[PDB]
Amino acid sequence: SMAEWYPYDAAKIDPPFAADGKSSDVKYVPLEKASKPWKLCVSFPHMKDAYWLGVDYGVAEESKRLGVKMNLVEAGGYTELNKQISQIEDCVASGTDAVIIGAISADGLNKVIGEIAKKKIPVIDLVNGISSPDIAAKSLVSFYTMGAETGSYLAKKHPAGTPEVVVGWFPGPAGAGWVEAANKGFMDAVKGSAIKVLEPKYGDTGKEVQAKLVEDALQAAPNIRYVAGTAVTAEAAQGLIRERGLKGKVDLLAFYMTPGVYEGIKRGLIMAAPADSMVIQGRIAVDQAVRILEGKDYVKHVGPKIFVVDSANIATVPQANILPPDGFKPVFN
Ligand SMILES: [Cl-]
Repeated sequence: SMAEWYPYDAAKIDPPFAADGKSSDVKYVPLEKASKPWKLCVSFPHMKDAYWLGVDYGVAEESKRLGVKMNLVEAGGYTELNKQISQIEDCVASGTDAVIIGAISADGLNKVIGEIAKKKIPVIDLVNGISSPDIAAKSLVSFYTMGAETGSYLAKKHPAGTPEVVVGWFPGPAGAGWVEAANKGFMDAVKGSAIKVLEPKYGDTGKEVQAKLVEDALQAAPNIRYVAGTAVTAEAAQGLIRERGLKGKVDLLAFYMTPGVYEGIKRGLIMAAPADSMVIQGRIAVDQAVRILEGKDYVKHVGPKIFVVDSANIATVPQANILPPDGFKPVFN
């Protein structure tokens, strides 16, 4: 039979949950099987995009592999904190062994998580990050690291002492936590190289908004060498580059992964983007839950090791570790 997803390159944080904990590289090894058909309640913010479809795929496939029963519910959007609270309350009242949560906000579920913990039910923090002290384990990554890996990739191509090259940087909506973290990471990582970054151009992750920013930047700086920023930005920039006759003169990068960015890399139109292996974040959360329920050793705070995908390695990575399969329909049971 064909290779399993594991062992998988990961990075764990010690002390776990510490805001200043140290990262170390480790291979993540899950259990071969669960000892019983544990019931896992899985609460998602929504099922509206490819990203959370990818997390769904990981949770469903890892639950199947281990032999456990997943019951997944989704709240319909990031406006829906109250529905996520009720859906979690309800899955616990109905009876469950552990709860895996992709939280709509960092603090908003803290009250209900505290109440669940009083019932000796493990709660796993999946992807987004929860500030509750009653979390048993985290399966997630940092957007600082996503930005940093994107920046280091470019900085290696353009080391100190080589000719200055200009990057147009389009980080997403100003002041958003994830954006400001990716920004700091990107800027820290390119420091001391021949990269010059233009002042950041923020805006909402709308296609037209980001296209207009890139247009305006190209007008102002005709010699821009790279356009880097959100996946929305990189996807929208492909057409602009084509229309302006800049293909191969300006390269595109995103600081996170989407199907559109993936196809772009495949087709030679987008140069690179990091992958957080969100499918594997889903799988690890399930493995963590099972290990806790069975009293086994587990890694308390861990994420997949972030790596940059480009033409030279995209064919070497199974898509299903970093995106949902094409055509995949969401699974709830
Ligand atoms: Cl949403």
